[PDB]
Amino acid sequence: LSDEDFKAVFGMTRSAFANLPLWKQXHLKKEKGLF
Amino acid sequence: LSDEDFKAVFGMTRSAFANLPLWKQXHLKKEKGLF
Amino acid sequence: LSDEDFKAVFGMTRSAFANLPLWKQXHLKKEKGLF
Amino acid sequence: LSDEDFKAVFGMTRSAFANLPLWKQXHLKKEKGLF
Repeated sequence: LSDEDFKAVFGMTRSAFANLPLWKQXHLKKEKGLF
Repeated sequence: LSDEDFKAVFGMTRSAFANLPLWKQXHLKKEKGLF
Repeated sequence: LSDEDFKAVFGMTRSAFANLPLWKQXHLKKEKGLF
Repeated sequence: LSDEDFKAVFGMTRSAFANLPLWKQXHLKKEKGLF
């Protein structure tokens, strides 16, 4: 994803996302239809 | 937890829980604050 | 349900709902026909 | 890691992990700081 699209999809910075638990980073990608 | 307490806490049998993705079985355990 | 529609149906966010005891989260879903 | 801790963290069983290439099993450990 572009920076703009990552923001649009997840609503947080890449750094914040990378700090979430691994289960949640699973959940969010599934919730947003990315894999 | 005993099987009966597991049902009371998670709202499903262990066999059903086992058929959830491992990231979801992460989510639910964390939502209940348990193991 | 979307977070938007969840709040419209249950009168609270998923975060708040997740804090209710399971028997009550039973009650509410059964009362709305969404079990 | 115990098998239980492994599958909770990696989101897959040790058996599932073993299916992946050796360089990928490198990536998946190092991504979590677990090598």
